[PDB]
Amino acid sequence: NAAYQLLLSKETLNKILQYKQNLEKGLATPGKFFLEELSKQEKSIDITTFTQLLIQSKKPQVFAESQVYHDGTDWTLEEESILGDVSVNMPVTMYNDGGHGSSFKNHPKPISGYLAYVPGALLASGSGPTSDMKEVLDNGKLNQDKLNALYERRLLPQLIHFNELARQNEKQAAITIPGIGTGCFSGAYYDVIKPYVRNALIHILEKHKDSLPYIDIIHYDPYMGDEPAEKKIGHMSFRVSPSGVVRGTTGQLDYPLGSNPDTHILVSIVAWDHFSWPGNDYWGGARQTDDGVKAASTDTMGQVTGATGVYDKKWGRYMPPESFTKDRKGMSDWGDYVRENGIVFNGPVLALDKSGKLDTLE
Amino acid sequence: AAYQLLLSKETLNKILQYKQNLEKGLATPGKFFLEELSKQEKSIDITTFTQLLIQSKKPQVFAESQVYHDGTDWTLEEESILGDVSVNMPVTMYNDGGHGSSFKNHPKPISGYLAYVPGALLASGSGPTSDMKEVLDNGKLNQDKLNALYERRLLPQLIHFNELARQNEKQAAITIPGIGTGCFSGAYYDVIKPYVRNALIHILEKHKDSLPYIDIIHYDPYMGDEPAEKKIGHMSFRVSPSGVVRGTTGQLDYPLGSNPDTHILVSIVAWDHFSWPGNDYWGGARQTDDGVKAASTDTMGQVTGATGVYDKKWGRYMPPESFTKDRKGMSDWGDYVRENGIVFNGPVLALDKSGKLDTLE
Ligand SMILES: [Br-]
Repeated sequence: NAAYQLLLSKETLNKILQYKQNLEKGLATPGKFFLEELSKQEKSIDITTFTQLLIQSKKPQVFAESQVYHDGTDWTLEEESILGDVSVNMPVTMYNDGGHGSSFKNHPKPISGYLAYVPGALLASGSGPTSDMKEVLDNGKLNQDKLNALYERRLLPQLIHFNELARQNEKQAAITIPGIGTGCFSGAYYDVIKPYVRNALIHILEKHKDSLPYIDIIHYDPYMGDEPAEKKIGHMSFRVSPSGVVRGTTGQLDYPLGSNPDTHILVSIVAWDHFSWPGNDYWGGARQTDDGVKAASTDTMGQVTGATGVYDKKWGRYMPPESFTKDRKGMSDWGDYVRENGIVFNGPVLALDKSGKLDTLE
Repeated sequence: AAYQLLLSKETLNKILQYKQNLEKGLATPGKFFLEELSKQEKSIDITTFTQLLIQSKKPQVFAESQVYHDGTDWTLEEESILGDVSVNMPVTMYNDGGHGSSFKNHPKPISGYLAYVPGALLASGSGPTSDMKEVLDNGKLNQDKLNALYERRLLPQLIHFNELARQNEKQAAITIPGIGTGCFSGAYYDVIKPYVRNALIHILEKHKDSLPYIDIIHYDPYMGDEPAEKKIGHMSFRVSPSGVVRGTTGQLDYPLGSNPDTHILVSIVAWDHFSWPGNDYWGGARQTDDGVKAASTDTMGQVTGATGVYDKKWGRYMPPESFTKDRKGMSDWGDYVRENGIVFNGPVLALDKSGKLDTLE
């Protein structure tokens, strides 16, 4: 029904069915936003609709690192532990290379590619401990293996999806990855989490090397905090190319070295968050963070809302349609558009079993 | 120039000690400092030494990740000095200073003042910073040391705007944000908000008798503190988080009980050690307190001397159209200062045991 597609792992589906059963029995009260979205339909009892409504509770723009209290006021810890494992992919038209600020370079002809919003580990909050913190932290220390398992759970669905898609397109997949969960979703671990994320990526690609034959190039760019390097994981080329260390490196929304549109599909991973739509900050009109810049530099808003925006080259952002912004004062963001048109974030949802992708448990 | 820089007395002690170690001793300058030095013809004057050290700052710097605290950029002494340098300017505030699309354009732009003060730097991609070495004792954040740091960095601007309100036969209304609290805190984001609140209250209660013409101070950390109102001597200290209390005036607007007729409006900006006033907006991004407050005012016009044009649909002070004409893509003021060779240099003053000038010792 929509243009995007949500994916989740198998342990995530186990948690989902456990939470649904505990809600059906009575020993679990939902969160405010989840119950809010529920109190708009007429059912309870179906699993994919439960998950779709839980995902619909997400708001267009949320500061996941300070604006959430992790209780009934917004989202419970079970709801958040589920939402943090939900990724969403979509076909996009990349208008520039994805550079931040004024560093973006407009593509002469816009590139056709794919985005995969994956929410990173949330290790910061203005209130109490988060679920991810309770998961990958052992007495303050950051557990490498637990973080690897978390990122595997959150990334393998999109990896296998784009593997199969590259197989269907008779091409290979070149995936550009940023410093996911490293900007400010790390809080007190910003100074140690980049090598942990690099090792998590390398471990995921080494553990499932034989299951991703059509993935060819992985272009990891944490801007800084890591040495530029090249590693050969089975048949794949994992390139750590920090843009602040290696000048002239290909942007996130551009084909890395050794890939081109004829022999490669261009897919880019986006640092998402637990409680926001794809684009987060740009839903408030700010072209910030990996999420916001990658959404503004593509037609993400057009794909989620269904509207037909127009890309502005002097500003490097996908602008809302002129029919909306016509008689408004000041700046009008896409959040105003979703509020005026009653647009909700809801789309098809799939899960990974012990092989392929489906939607039921068994 | 249009701006004016201020520093405390301990800052002048550190400056003269570093200068003496440079005149003849075991102390090498930094790359950017020596670079700015290697363009003039002097060596051994105090205000020019400090002016060139301040000129070492670049238009847009990520002070929280891009500095190694050594010879590659700035040494720790240079950083301990630069973090204590504030700069005040007369500005024309065009909107209320809201982030994103939440800004509301003033019908008539307000005439006011900005005071860029660098907050406590408690995060770096390399080793410990000077501020960290100053206000941290075995990981713990010392409240009194942070109070002393913010005193050194704020009291000069406080007395400056006190005297300015006295000269204009008005009073001073100071809007203060969550300085050094957003992400320049690293592992202290969850504890630094009440510490900054306590630092402000301690500074204003300790030196209340020295600031008779400042009346209303409107502190807004957006979120993370309860809304409150306190009467410190004759002053009104209002904690009004904009994310909890809807309808708040804002950082670039007169708080309740003040207007241009009876109050001068000055706003404090969370600056950094190594950047020009405006930092992120020098890269074309209207982000952070620094960048948003610079884009919503004529800060770039006052620092570069050029005559920009304010865009209402975007809430930003744009480079001149004659400049911005035949360009590809977006165009920041950093390109303007790079193409026109504009440098950040202005008058510098210090505080003795009373007022501010520069007789040193
Ligand atoms: Br922006």
